[PDB]
Amino acid sequence: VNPTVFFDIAVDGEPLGRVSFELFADKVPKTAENFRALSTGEKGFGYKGSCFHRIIPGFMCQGGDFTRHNGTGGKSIYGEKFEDENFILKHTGPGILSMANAGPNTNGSQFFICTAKTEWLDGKHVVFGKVKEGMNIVEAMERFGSRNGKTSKKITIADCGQLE
Repeated sequence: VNPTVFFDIAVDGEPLGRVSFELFADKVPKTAENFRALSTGEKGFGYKGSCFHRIIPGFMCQGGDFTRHNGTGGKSIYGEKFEDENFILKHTGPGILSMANAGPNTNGSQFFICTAKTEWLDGKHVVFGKVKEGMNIVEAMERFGSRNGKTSKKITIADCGQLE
């Protein structure tokens, strides 16, 4: 019942591979629906063509700023930043999908993929999904990050949508 979405990732325009995610709509339905909709584009805006702008090896890949492409933008499907739905799910290791924010109850469209266990984020970021296939593609993306998060090649979401 939980939706599955895919990203097709490119590096300086050259295809790299596909990552798929299970979205935990059973436990965080508003946050999963926001990500699902942005991935299909069905509201007229979303993740297709956006970049991963902040990559820190051993930590996480962050993306979803499809408005300003640098971490200062993005918007939810709700016409406003929305609340932290709950913190039932924890940051337990690589592959966790979690919302980036600007403090309590400021969720928009930016998200990150953990590449390690990041327990210090528990209770601060809403976990809402996990990598299902293609963790190796996230690992390949990680290698184009750096200590301060700057990417050495442009990492894009060349296509995205809903699977199954």
